[PDB]
Amino acid sequence: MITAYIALGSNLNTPVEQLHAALKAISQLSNTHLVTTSSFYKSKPLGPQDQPDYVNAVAKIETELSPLKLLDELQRIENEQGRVRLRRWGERTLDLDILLYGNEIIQNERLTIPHYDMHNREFVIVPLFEIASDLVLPNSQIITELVKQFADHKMIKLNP
Amino acid sequence: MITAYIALGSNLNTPVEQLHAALKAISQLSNTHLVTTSSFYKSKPLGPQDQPDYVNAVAKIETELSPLKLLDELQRIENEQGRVRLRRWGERTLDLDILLYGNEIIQNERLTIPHYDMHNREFVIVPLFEIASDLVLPNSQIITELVKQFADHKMIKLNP
Ligand SMILES: CC1(C)Nc2nc(N)[nH]c(=O)c2N=C1O
Ligand SMILES: CC1(C)Nc2nc(N)[nH]c(=O)c2N=C1O
Repeated sequence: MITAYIALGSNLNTPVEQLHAALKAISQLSNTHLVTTSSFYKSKPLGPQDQPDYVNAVAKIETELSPLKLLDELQRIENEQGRVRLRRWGERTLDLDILLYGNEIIQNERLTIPHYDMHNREFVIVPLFEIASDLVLPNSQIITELVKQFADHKMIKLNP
Repeated sequence: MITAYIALGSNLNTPVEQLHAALKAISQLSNTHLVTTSSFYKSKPLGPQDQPDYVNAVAKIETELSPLKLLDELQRIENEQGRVRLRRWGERTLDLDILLYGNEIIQNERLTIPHYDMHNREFVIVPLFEIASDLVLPNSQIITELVKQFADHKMIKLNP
């Protein structure tokens, strides 16, 4: 059984509701247990600025699903939740991304684990640090170092 | 002519020389003029940590080549300079990326301009800021703001 980290984001059609629905669906996956979820953070858009602010979170799961089966399931959840994206780098009702799959490094046709650009994203690293305070990444970097860059972030920690 | 910015990176086979050879090739392109280049910066790898530190720079050119014709020329330079890349996110002799092409937003199968993840890389924004401190990005963000996040960077600015 492996510990995986999933990043969630949305800025369209009631973002908080989209995240709650996605978390419920993830929690119901066969051979998967949702361990904990970070707080929801309202963040400034990365991309064109003429779009709504995003609501972001990171969920921790324990699963027996292989990397590609977990991907299939996350894509199924996005599809059944009616995922819509209005433009590249723009508005989307929901995005589910596998940040980490154990300590494995998977870089193939369908997967990029880890995806290092995501470690430069405040709305990914701050929530991850909240639920995995002493995490050491597959490339040997430590979460406490990575979060330094975002110490002065202006994200709003929502409730609920 | 259009003012374009090109990011340069290398961590193999004498990075400093790979960058000098690339800059020379760029300066020699038809309908193109190399205006200035930033200093070269030695930075920690973004990705696996078992690879050498990278040497990075950003160049400002004025060109009449279309976005795709510029891309073809940059890829031809990479090929003619024997570009080698071991694995995804790994070591490479040279990478030339079009960061900005005027104030245009080009998002197709071959181009991603701007590429917002690059705005999160200390090794692109610090040297970009060095040569264009008044830059206003296509999404209207101002470089003076984007660079604040990298104020405490540990990159080594090299001589000359
Ligand atoms: C377009 C892009 C990069 N911008 C984002 N911006 C923010 N703040 N949060 C996101 O989840 C997010 N996701 C995306 O997919
Ligand atoms: C693999 C990746 C993202 N890592 C890098 N890391 C650094 N520091 N500099 C780069 O130019 C660079 N280029 C790449 O292509």
